[PDB]
Amino acid sequence: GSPDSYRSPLASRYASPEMCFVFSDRYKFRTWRQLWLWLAEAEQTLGLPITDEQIQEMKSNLENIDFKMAAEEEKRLRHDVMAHVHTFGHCCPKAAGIIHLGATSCYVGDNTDLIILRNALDLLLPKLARVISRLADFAKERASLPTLGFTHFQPAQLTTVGKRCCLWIQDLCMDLQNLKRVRDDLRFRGVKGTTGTQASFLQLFEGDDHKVEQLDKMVTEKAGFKRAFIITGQTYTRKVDIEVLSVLASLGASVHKICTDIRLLANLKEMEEPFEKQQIGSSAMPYKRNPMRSERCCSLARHLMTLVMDPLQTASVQWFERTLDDSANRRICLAEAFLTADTILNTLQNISEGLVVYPKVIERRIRQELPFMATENIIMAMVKAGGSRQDCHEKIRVLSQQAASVVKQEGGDNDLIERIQADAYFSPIHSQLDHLLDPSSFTGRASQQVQRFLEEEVYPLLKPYESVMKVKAELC
Amino acid sequence: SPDSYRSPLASRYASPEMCFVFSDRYKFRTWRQLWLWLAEAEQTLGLPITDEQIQEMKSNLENIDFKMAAEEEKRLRHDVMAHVHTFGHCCPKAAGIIHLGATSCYVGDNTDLIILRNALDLLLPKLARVISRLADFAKERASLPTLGFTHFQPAQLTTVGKRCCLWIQDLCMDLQNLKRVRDDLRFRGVKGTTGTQASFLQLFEGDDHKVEQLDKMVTEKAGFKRAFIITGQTYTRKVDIEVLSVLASLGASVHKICTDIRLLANLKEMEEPFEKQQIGKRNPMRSERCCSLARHLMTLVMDPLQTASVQWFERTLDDSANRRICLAEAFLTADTILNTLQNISEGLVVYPKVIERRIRQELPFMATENIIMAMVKAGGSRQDCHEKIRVLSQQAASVVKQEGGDNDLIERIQADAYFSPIHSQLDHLLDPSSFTGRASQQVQRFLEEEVYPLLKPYESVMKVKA
Amino acid sequence: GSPDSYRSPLASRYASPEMCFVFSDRYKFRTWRQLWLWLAEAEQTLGLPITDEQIQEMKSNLENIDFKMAAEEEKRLRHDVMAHVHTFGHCCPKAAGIIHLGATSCYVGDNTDLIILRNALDLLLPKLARVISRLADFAKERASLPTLGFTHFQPAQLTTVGKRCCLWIQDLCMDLQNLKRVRDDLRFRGVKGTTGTQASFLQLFEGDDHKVEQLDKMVTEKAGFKRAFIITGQTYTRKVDIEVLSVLASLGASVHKICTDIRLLANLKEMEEPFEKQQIGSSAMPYKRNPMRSERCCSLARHLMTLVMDPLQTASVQWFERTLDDSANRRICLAEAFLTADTILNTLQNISEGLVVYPKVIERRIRQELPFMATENIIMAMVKAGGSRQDCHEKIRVLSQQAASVVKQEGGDNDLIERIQADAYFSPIHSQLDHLLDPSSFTGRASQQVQRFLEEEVYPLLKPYESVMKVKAELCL
Amino acid sequence: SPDSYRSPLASRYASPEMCFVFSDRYKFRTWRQLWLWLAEAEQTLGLPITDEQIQEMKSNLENIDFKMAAEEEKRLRHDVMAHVHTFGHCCPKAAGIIHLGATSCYVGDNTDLIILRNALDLLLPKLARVISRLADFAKERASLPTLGFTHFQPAQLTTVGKRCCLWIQDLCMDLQNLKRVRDDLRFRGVKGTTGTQASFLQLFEGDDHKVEQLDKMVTEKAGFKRAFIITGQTYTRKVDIEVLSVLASLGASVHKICTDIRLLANLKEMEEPRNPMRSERCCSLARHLMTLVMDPLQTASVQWFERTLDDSANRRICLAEAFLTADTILNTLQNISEGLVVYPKVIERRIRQELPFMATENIIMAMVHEKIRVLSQQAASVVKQEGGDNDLIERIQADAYFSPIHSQLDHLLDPSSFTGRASQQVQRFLEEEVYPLLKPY
Ligand SMILES: O=C(O)C[C@H](Nc1ncnc2c1ncn2[C@@H]1O[C@H](COP(=O)(O)O)[C@@H](O)[C@H]1O)C(=O)O
Ligand SMILES: O=C(O)C[C@H](Nc1ncnc2c1ncn2[C@@H]1O[C@H](COP(=O)(O)O)[C@@H](O)[C@H]1O)C(=O)O
Ligand SMILES: Nc1ncnc2c1ncn2[C@@H]1O[C@H](COP(=O)(O)O)[C@@H](O)[C@H]1O
Ligand SMILES: Nc1ncnc2c1ncn2[C@@H]1O[C@H](COP(=O)(O)O)[C@@H](O)[C@H]1O
Ligand SMILES: O=C(O)/C=C/C(=O)O
Ligand SMILES: O=C(O)/C=C/C(=O)O
Ligand SMILES: [Cl-]
Ligand SMILES: [Cl-]
Ligand SMILES: [Cl-]
Ligand SMILES: [Cl-]
Ligand SMILES: [Cl-]
Ligand SMILES: [Cl-]
Repeated sequence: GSPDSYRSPLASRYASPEMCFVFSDRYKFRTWRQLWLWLAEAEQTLGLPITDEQIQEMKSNLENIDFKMAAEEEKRLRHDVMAHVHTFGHCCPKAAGIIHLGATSCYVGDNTDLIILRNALDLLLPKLARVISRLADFAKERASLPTLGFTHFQPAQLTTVGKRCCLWIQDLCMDLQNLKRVRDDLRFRGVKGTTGTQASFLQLFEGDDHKVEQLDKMVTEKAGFKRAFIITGQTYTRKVDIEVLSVLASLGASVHKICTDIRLLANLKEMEEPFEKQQIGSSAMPYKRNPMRSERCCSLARHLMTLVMDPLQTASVQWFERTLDDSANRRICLAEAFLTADTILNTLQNISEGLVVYPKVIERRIRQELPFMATENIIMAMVKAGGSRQDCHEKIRVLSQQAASVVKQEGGDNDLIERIQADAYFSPIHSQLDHLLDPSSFTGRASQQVQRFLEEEVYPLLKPYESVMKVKAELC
Repeated sequence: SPDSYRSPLASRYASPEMCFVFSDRYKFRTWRQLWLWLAEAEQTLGLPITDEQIQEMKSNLENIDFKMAAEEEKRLRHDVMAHVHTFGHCCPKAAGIIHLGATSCYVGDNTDLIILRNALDLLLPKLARVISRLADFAKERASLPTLGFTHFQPAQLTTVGKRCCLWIQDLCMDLQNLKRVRDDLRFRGVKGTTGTQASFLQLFEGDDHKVEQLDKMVTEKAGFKRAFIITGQTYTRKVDIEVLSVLASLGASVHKICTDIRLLANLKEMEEPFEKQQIGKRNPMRSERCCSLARHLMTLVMDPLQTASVQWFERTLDDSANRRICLAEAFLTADTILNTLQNISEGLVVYPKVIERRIRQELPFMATENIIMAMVKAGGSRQDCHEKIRVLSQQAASVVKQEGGDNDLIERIQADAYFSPIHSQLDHLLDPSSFTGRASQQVQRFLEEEVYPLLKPYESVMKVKA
Repeated sequence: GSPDSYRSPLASRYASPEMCFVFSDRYKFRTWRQLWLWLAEAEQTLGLPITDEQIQEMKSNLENIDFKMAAEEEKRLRHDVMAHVHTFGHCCPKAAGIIHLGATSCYVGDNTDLIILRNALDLLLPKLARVISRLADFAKERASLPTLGFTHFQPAQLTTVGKRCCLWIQDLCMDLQNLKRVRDDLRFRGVKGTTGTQASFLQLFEGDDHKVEQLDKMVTEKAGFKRAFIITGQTYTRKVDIEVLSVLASLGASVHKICTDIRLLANLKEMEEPFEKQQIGSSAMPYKRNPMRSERCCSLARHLMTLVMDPLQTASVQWFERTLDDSANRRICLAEAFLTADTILNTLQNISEGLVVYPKVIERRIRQELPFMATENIIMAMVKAGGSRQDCHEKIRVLSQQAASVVKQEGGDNDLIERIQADAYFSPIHSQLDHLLDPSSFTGRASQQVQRFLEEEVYPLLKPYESVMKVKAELCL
Repeated sequence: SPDSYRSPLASRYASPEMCFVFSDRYKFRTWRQLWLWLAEAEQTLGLPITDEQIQEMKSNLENIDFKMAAEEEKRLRHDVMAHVHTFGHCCPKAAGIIHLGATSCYVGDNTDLIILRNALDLLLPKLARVISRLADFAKERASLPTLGFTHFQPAQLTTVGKRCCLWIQDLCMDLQNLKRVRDDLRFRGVKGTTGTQASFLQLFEGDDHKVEQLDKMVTEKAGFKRAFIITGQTYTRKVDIEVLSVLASLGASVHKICTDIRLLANLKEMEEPRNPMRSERCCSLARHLMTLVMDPLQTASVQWFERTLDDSANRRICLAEAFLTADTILNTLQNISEGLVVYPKVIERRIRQELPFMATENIIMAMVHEKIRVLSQQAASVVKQEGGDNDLIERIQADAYFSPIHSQLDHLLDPSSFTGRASQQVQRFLEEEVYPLLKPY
C-alpha cells in the first residue's frame, strides 16, 4: 500500500491473496462494469434501442478502469456510482448514454456485494473443511490415547486425546453446516428500481410487467444465482448481513475455544504447535516455545465475535426503503469479517497439520492424579474381598491425607499407590492393583464415541470436499 | 414482594406460559422427572433398584420442599446435591439410588434443553400470528399509494402493503431460523462427568450396549429424536449461540419495524391501537417498548459468544450463572416483543387522506419528466419545455421551503398558456396509482409464493388475540 | 417470590439485600411520593396556593402505597406515573389535584433513577475498597515470595506472589477511581417540564424566572445533589447511563482477569480460593477442589461487560427531546448491572479473605523451570572463571537439549543441573551453583515495586474508607 | 494498489494526520527513537556505549528498510527481532547494544502509548471546534421557536438553539472524557520481561537507583509525566478499555445528533450545508466506534498472568480503527456544523398546525372545557380523517360563546410565549459550562 499511511493489517499481514483480491477495488469495479454490460445485453434482447456497437464498446473496456479519473469524478460529484458511470462512458462514448439505463446505484452496489459474499463464503468453506479433515485424522490416530480429563480445569475422569479433539471437531462441523446454509440461501437483489417497485423499467418497457420480470430473471441468471428477492426496498434487506456475520461470529467462538485449549495444553506440555527451524520465541530466550499461532487465532476470533454488533445495529435502524447510514459501516465490517475469518482458518489449518503430542508427559500427569480418582474402585474391590466400606474408607482417607500432604505441603510426587501396596490391610487386593489402575480402563467409551462420531457425522460432511484436501497451509 | 428487586420481565412483560417455563417449579419438577427416568431405565437394564423405590419417586415428583433445598444448598454449596438430598428426604427408600452414575449436568443440561425446546415452541406460533396479521394488512393495502422514502427523503412512490412486505419478509426469515434451531436441538442424555460414560460402563460391568440403550431410553422419554454422540460434561455451548443469534436477529427485525411505525406516527399516516381511557397526545408507546426490548435481545448475543469462547476442555463452571440470566431473559424478552407486536399489528390505523396530502406535496417534482414527454408528444421542442418546467418547479420549491406553503407547481402549469396542449391530461399524468411501479403485483407474488406456504402449518393457532 | 414464575437469580441467588432493596418497587414508588411532596413543599414556599393540610396528607402517606390499586389503575390508563398520581390522590383526597403540579412524568421517573444510581454507586464503592484492602494485605505478606512468571502461559522470568497480586490490585484501583468520578459527576435532573423548557412552571409563577430557578435549586438540594443540569430535554441525557455502565463493564473485565488467574493457579496447585467444611465439589467426587466462586465471578463479570451495549445503543437513537424506547430497556439493564456488580464484589471479597498459597508447590515448579532460564548466568560465571563464551554456550545447549528430551520425550524431571554438576568442564563453578540458582535473586525489583506501589498509590486511595473496612463478606452459595 | 483490499478508513475517510500516526513509518520510526533513548539513558547511567554508536542510531531513525524487516520477520516469526536485526544492519557499530536489557514491549507498548496520546491530541481540537461552531449556531438561534418532540410527537415548544444545546452538552461530556483519559495515560517505561526489571538490575550490578532513573529518563524523553510502577510484561490492557470507552460514548453522541439532523431534514426544518448524506455517514461510522468497545473488554478480561499474546493482532486493528473512525466523524461533523441551514417558514407552518391543540388550556383559563373538546375533535378530524389544515382557531373565532376572547387570540397563540425559559437556559449554559471548556482551545 505504502508505509506512510495506515494499512489494514488484514491486508498487510494476515489474509490470503485470494480473499484480499475478492475485497479489492479492482474486483469491485470490474464487477460493476460486468453488471452494466449484463443490464444492457438483457435490455437489448427485451427490445430497448441499444445497438450491438454500444454493447461491443462496453465488452472491450471491462478491465480498462481509469481509477484516477473515477477518483477525480467522485471528488467533483460526491457520488461513487455516477463517477464510475461517467468514467465508463468516457471509455465508451457510443454506449455512454445507455449505461445504467433504468437502474438505481444499488443495481451495481448491492448486487456486487452479494456476488462478493457468495464468492467469499466459497473460499472459507474448503479451508474449514480442510481443518476438520486434519483434526479428524489426528482424532482417529489418538482415539485410544488416555489423557487426564479437565472440568473446572481440575483433574477429572480420564478422556482420550482423540475424544477431546472431537469436541473441537464437532463445533467446527456445526460451522461448516452454517456456512453452507447461509451460502446457499443468498438471493440476488436483481433489478428493482429506486424504491423496489421497478417503476423506471416498467416505464421503459411501456407498461409490460412480463418484460420487467424477465429482465430481473435474466441478470439474476447471468450472475449465477438461482433466486432473486421478490421483495426489496432500494436494497437487499440488511438482515442478510446479520445472518452472514452471525455464523462467522459463532465460528470465531469455536476457534477461540479450540485455540484456548491448545494454549493450555502447551503449558501442560502435553501438546504443542508446529515450530520452524529458525523461529524465535523470545528476545531473551530463542528456545522458549510460545503457542503464538493459537494466540493470534484467539486474538482475531475475538474481533470476529465483536463485529456481529455492526450489522445488528445497522439493520435495526434502517428507515423505510433504505437509509445510507449502512454504507460506510458495511465497507468495513463485511470485508474485515471475511478477511479475519480467512486468516484464522489458514492459521488453524497450519496448526492442525503440525500438532505434536507428548505421550510420556500425558502419562506422568495421569500417574500423579489417577490414584485419587481410583479410591472408590479400590474400596469396592476390598468390599468384594470381605471388608467393610467404612473401615476401607477411613483407611484410604488416612493414606490419601499422607499422600496429599507430600504433594501440597512438600511439593512431592503422589505416592498413594505405594502406600496402599505397603499396607497389610489391603493385601486382599495387592495383586489386583495393576488391573484397578490401568489408565485405558478409566476412559469409558471414549474411543468408541470417536469412531462412531467420525463415521456417522464427520466423514459424510467431508465427502463433498475431497478435491480441495491436498492444499497445505503456509504462514509468514 | 415489592420490597426486593423483581425482574420486569416477570412483573410487567412476559406471558404466564413463558414465565412458567423458566420457573423454579418447572425446573425442579423436571430434575425429579429426569431422576425417575434414569432409575426406571437403570432398573430395566438390570441395576438392583426396587419397584418400591421407583414408586416413592413417582409419588413425589411435584412434592418439592424449596425451603429445605435452599437450606441444603447453603450447607453444601451445590444446587444439584441439595436437590438430591431433598428428594431423598421425601423418598427415604429411594435415597441413595437417586442420581446413580450421573453427573450434575444430567439434570442441569437436559432440563435446559427441554426448556429451550418448549420455549421455542411458544415463540413459533406467536411469530406466525404476527406474520399472518401483517400479511392481512399487506393484502388489504397492496395497492394504496404512499410516498417512498430513501435517506428519509421523498422518493418513487411505493404502496402501504408493499412496505409492509419489507417487514413481513424479515419476520419470515426469523420464522425459518427459529424452526431450524428448534428442530436441530439434540438431547445431552447420559454422558458421565467428562462425557465418556465411564461411571455407567462400570455399573453395567463393561456392557457398552447397555450404556448406549440407557442413553437412548432417557432421550426417548424426554421426547427427543436424537442425542449428541460427542459431549464433554455439557452439551456444547455453541448451541446457546445458535439460539440467541436467531433471537438477536429477530430483535433487529422488530426494531426496524417498530422504528418505521414510530416514524409513520410522526407523519400521521399510520398509528398504533388506542384504548378509550388511555393517557398520553397519541404516543406510539407499544412500538417504543418493542424497540426498547428488541435492543436488549440484540445486546444479549454477546453473552453466549463470550461464554462458548472461553469454555476450557470438558467444561468450566463460568457458564452457569451467566446462562441462568441470559437464556431466560432472551426468551422472556422475545415473548414480550411478539405478543406486543401482534397487538400492534391487529390494530393498525391508516389515514389515507394524510397519505394523499403528502403525495400531492411531493409528486409534482417527481412527475416533471412525464409532463415534458407529454408536451413533446403534443408538438413541443423539449428544450423549451425543460427550461419552462425548471423555472416553475423553482418557483414552487421556493413556495414550499422559503414560504412554508403547499406545492403549487400544477396550478402554475395550469395557469401557463404554453402548456394548454396538456391541461386536460394533467389528472392522468399525476395519478398516484400509476407511479407505484409493480408494487401491488410484488405483494401478491410474495404472499402466494413465500408467505402463505410458511403459514400453512400454523392454521390452528391463528385465532388467538394478543 | 413465588416459585411458579420466573424470578431473576440476581434477586433469588446473588445480590445483597441492600442492593435488592435500592432497586425494589417499594424504594422506587416511595421516592416518587417523596419527590411529589418536595415539589409541593417548594411550590408552596414560592407562593402557590397549596395548603398545609394538603402537604400534611401527602407527608402522612409516603410509605402507604396500595400496589394493587396502582396496578389496576395502570391497566386502565396504560401510564405508570398517572396510575401512581391517581393512587396517591385516592389516599390524599384534599391534595389530589395539586400532586404533580407543573411537572412531567420524568420529574419522578428520572430523578428517582438518579437518586438510585447515586445510592447504588455508594454501596459498590466500599465493597470495592474492601476487596482492594484485603488484596493489599495479601500483597504485602507475599511481596518477597518468588513464583514462576508466565507470559503466553509459558515459564518466564520469576516474579513474586505479591507483585502479581499488585497487577490485580492496580486494575481495581483504576475502577475505584472511575466509580468515584462517575458518582461525583452525577447531576440532578430537577424540574424541567415536558420538553426541558420549564414552560409550565414559568406560567404557574406568572413569568417569574427567579422563582423557577429557585424551585429547581430547592428540590435539587432536598434530594442531596450539589448540581442540577441546566440543559435537558424531557430526560437527563442517556449518555449518563453509558458513563455508569462503562465503568462497571471495565470493572467486570478486571474481575474476570483476576478470577481467570485464580482458576489457573488452582490448576497449578499454587493458590486456592476458600472452601467450607461440608462443601461438595462434584456429585461424583466430593473431595475434588473446584474454584467455583471465581468461576461465578467470571460468569457474572461477563454479563456486566455484555450490558454496556444496551446504553450505547439506547443513547444513540434517542430522538429529539426524548423517545420512550429507552424506558423498558433501562428497567432491566441499570438494575442488573448494579446487582451483578454487587454480587461480584461481595464474592471477590470473600475469595480474597480466604486465598491459600502453597509455597512448596511454587518452589517445585521453580526448580523444574529455573535451570533453563539460568543458563545465561551460568555461562557468565564460567567466562569470569576463565572459560570461552562459545565453548560454554555449545556445552550448555547440548545439556539443555538432553534435559528437555528427558522432560518431554521421557516425562521426567529436569536434570540439567545434575548434568552440569557431572560435567568436568563446569568444575570451576560447581561450588557456585547454589548461588547461581537462588530463586530470590531472580525476582528483580518485585518486592520493592510492591512496597512503592502500596505506599504511593494504594494506601492513599483507601484512607477515605477506613470505617467500612471491618465488614466480612459472606456467601450463602 | 487496487488489486488488494485497502481499508476505506485510509482510502476514503480519515485525515492524513491521523493516517500518518497509525502508519508503519510512524510506528517503526518510534521503535527506533525508543531504542535511541534507551541507549542514551543507559550510556549516561554508565553502560559501555560509545557516542559513535548513539550517533549512528540517531542518523538512521527514518532510514527503514521495510523489505528487509519483512524478510527477517518471515525467517524469525518475530516482528521486534526482525526490526532489531534490520536496525543493526544499518547501524553496524551500534548493532550489539540495541535493545540492551529490554523486552519486546519496550518498543511495542511504549509506542502504542505514544500513539494513543498523539492521536488523542489530534481529536481534542477537532471536537473543540465542533462544539464552538455548534455553540455559535445555538446562540444565534437561542430564541427561534420550534416544535418540541417527545416520542417524535408534537410537544411543548422549544427553540432551535435550545435543542442544539442538547447536542452540545453531550459533546462537552466527551471533550472532558477525552481530556481526562489523555492526561491520565502513564508510560510503561522500562520494565523487563515480566515487569520486575531483573535484566536492568543485573546490568547495573544491583543498583536500584539506576534502574529507577532509567525508567524516569525514557519516560521524560517520551514526554510523559508519569510511568506505571506496576506492570507485567505489558501496560494493563484496561487502558485500552478506558480509551475505546470514551470513543464509543462519543460515537453514541454523534449518532444521536446526526440522527436528529436527518429527521429535521425530512421535516424540511433544517438541512446540511436533498439528502443528509454527511450525517448518514457519521451515524454509519459512529456505530462502528460503538461496536469496537467489545474488543478491548474481551481482550483485557482473558489476559493471563504477566501477559498473553492474544491481545496483539486484535490491538493492531481496533486501536487504529477506533481513532481513524473518530477522526473521520469529527472532521465530517465539523463540516456539517459550519453552515447548517434553517427554514423558519417551514418551522412556523408546523407550529401553526400543532399549537392550537397545545393552547386549549390557555384559552379555557382566559374564558374563566366541553365546548373546546368538541371543536378540537372537529379540528382533529379535519387533520387526520380529511388531511386538512388545523382550523381550531377559525372554529373558536366563529363561535359566539368565545366572543369575550376573540381579540385576545393573537396574544394567546404567540409561539414566542410558549417557549418557556429555553433562550435563558441556552445563555446560562453557554456562559457557565461551554465557554469555560473552550477557552483552552
Ligand atoms: O442511485 C442513487 O443515488 C439513489 C439514492 N440512493 C443511493 N444509493 C447508493 N449510493 C448512494 C445513494 N445516494 C448517495 N449515494 C452515494 O453512496 C456513497 C456513500 O458513501 P459512504 O457513506 O462513504 O459509504 C456517496 O458517494 C453517496 O453520494 C437515493 O436518493 O435514494
Ligand atoms: O516469552 C516471552 O514473554 C516473549 C516476549 N513477549 C512478546 N512480546 C512482544 N511480541 C512478541 C512476544 N513474543 C512473540 N512476539 C511477537 O509478536 C508478534 C505477534 O504477531 P501478531 O500476533 O500477528 O500481532 C510475533 O512476531 C510474535 O513473534 C518477548 O520479549 O519476545
Ligand atoms: N460440574 C458441575 N456441574 C453442575 N453444577 C456444578 C458443578 N460443579 C459445581 N456445581 C454447582 O453448580 C452451581 C453453580 O452455581 P452458579 O455459579 O450460581 O450458577 C453451584 O451450586 C455449584 O456448586
Ligand atoms: N413521556 C413519558 N415519560 C415517562 N413515562 C411515560 C411517558 N409516556 C408514557 N409513559 C409511561 O411510561 C411507561 C413506559 O413503560 P415501558 O415501556 O414498559 O417502560 C408506560 O406506562 C407509559 O405509558
Ligand atoms: O409526561 C408524560 O406522561 C408524557 C410526556 C410525553 O408524551 O412526552
Ligand atoms: O458436580 C458434578 O457433578 C461435577 C463436578 C465437576 O466436574 O467437578
Ligand atoms: Cl435497479
Ligand atoms: Cl463418568
Ligand atoms: Cl450424566
Ligand atoms: Cl418536570
Ligand atoms: Cl528481565
Ligand atoms: Cl523492558
